[PDB]
Amino acid sequence: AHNQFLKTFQKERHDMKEAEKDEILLMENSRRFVMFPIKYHEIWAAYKKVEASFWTAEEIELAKDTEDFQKLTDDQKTYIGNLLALSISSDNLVNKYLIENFSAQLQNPEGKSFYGFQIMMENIYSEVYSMMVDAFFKDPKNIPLFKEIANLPEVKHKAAFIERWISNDDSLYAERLVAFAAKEGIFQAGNYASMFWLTDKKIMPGLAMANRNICRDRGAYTDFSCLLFAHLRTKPNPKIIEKIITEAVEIEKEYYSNSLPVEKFGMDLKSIHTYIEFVADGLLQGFGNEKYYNAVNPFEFMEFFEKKVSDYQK
Amino acid sequence: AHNQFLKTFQKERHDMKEAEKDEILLMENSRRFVMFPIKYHEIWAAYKKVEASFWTAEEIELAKDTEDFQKLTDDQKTYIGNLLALSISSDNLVNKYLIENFSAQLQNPEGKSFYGFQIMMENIYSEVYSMMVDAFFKDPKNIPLFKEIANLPEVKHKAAFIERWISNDDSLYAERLVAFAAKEGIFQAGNYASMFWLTDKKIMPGLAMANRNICRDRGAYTDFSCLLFAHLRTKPNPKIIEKIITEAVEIEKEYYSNSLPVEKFGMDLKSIHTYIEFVADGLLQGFGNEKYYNAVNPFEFMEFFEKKVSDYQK
Ligand SMILES: [Hg+2]
Ligand SMILES: [Hg+2]
Ligand SMILES: [Hg+2]
Ligand SMILES: [Hg+2]
Repeated sequence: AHNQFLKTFQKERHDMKEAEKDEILLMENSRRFVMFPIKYHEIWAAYKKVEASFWTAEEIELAKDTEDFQKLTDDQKTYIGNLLALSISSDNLVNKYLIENFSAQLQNPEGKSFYGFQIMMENIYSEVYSMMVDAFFKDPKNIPLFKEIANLPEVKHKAAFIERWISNDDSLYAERLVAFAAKEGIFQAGNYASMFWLTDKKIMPGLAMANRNICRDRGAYTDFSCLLFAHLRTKPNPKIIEKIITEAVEIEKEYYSNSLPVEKFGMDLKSIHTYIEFVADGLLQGFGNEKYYNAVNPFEFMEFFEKKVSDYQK
Repeated sequence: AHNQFLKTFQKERHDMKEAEKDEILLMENSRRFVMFPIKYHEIWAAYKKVEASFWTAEEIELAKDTEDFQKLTDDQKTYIGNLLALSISSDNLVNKYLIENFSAQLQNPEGKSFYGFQIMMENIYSEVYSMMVDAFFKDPKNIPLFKEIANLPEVKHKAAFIERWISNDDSLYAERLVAFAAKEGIFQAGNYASMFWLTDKKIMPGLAMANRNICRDRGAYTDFSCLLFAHLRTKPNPKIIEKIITEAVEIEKEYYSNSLPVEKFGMDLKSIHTYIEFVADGLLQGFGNEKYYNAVNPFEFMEFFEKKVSDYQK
C-alpha cells in the first residue's frame, strides 16, 4: 500500500533516520525558551514578521454583513455554512494539535516562538468562525453537514493523509515538514479562492477581511514549514516530496465535487481544480522540486520591490 | 522545617488532596482547545481582556532615552543594569517554565487560552530587556551582578520559595495557585515602584512605557491566579494562605537591602518595605484573607466607575 511506495526507498530513507541524530535542528538541547543573543536570524525574522500582523476577533464587524447574506441563493447560503463548519470542527481542531507536535519537535527556541504565535491565532480564528455562524445562521442546529463530517469522503480521506505522513511512527521530519506545509498551503486553497471571488468588490466586508487575513497568515505559516525545511541537511528524495503534494492536491479537490458546491456555488470547477494545481507547484518549487501540474493562475490573485530585485539577481 | 508548619495541617490538607479528584477545574477531560459555546465566562472575559492590551517590542523606542541615562549617578546606573539582568536570567526564565506547568494543570481550554497569551508576552518582554541592555550598556560583559546571580541571598531564597510551594510533589493546587499569585504580584513589587518613581515625569520615556505596561499586564496575570483560586471548592486554611504571602513579602524586600540599592538609588527604603506590605494585603484580601501588615500606600500609585459602583453595592 502506502508502504510499497516507501519500500522503494528503504535505503535512502534508512540513511535518513540514521542521520536525523545529527540533525542539529532536532539536536534537542537546553534552549527551551529564547535566550536572547539570537543565532537563527531567519527563523526569528519570520516570528517578528507574523508578529507584526497580529489581530483580534473584534477586528471583525458582523452586521451590515448579514444583509448581503440573506439576499442570496439558497446554496451559496448553505455552501458557506458547510465551509464555516468544515473548519470549526474539522481543520481548526486538528490544526491546533499538530502545531504542538511540530512545535515540540523543533528544538530551537526562536522557532517554538513562532509556533507559539500560530496556535494563539488558530484559537482566535476559531472565534471568527463562531462569529459568522451566529452572525448569519443563528444556531449550530441550523447547519446540515454539521453532524456527519466524520462521514465525508473528503474529511476521511484527509485524516488518512495526516496519519499517513505526520502522526505516524514510520516518518521523517523533513517529510512531515513537507506534508504539514502541504496541509497548510494546499488543503483549503479552494475555500479562499471561493470567498475571495465572492466577497470580491461589493459583498460581505467582514468576511472579506477575515478571509483576507486568515489566508494571509496561513501563507506565512506554510512558509515557515519551508524555512525550516531548508535547514535540514539530508533532504527527502524529490520523488517523495512530490507524492506528498500530489496526494494533497487530489484530496483537496474532492471537497468541491463532493461536499461543497463550487458548481452550485457559482463557478467553473475546472478552474478551482487548476488553481489548486497552481499553488502546489509553487510549493513544489519551494522545496527544491520541479513543477508538476504546470498550471496557470485562473483567477486574478493576491496572497514587488523585493521580487523584481531578486529577479535581477538571477 | 517548612514541613513542621504543613504538619500542623495534616488533617485538613489530607481531606484536600482527597477532594482534589472532585475538583472539576482539574477534572481533566477532553477539552484541550476552546470548543466555542463557552461555559466559563469570567475565565474567558480575562482572556479577551489581556488580549486587548497586546503589544510588541517595537512599541519601545530606545534612543533619546539613552540620554537621561548617561547623565545620571553611577549607581542608579548600575542599579538598572542589575535590575535589567535579575530579570533576563532569573525571573523571566523561571517565569516561562512555570506558566507551562500551571497551564498544563488547568483542565479548561478557555483557561489554557489565557496562559497561552501570557507566555507569548513573557517572550516579548525578554526582548524589551535585551533592548535596554544594548540600549544603554553596550554588552552583556559590561554588567557586574550578571555572573553570580545563582549566588545571591535573594535569588537563592526566592527559588527555595517556588520549589517549596509550587514545584513540589507535596503541594495542593489552591496552594500553588496562591504562591504563583504571590510570585507574580509580590515578587518585584519594588522594581516597579522603583522605575515608576524614576521615569516619573521627565525621565527615560521608553523605559516608563515598558514598565507601565509590563507592570500592568503582570497585574492582570496575578488576577487570573485569583480568578482561578475563587473557583476551587475546598480552600486552603487561611493560615496557609498567609505564610505564603508572608514568606514572599520578606523574600521580596531582601533584594533592596542586599542586591539592588534603593538606598544608593535614591529612596527611603522603609517606604518600599511598606509598599511591598501594601500589595500583599490587598492580595491577602483577594484570597478571602484578613489584612496583615495593615500598610498604607507610600507612593502616589496607579496600576473608578466600576469601583464606586460596587462600593455602593456593599
Ligand atoms: Hg492562502
Ligand atoms: Hg523555503
Ligand atoms: Hg505591578
Ligand atoms: Hg479573585
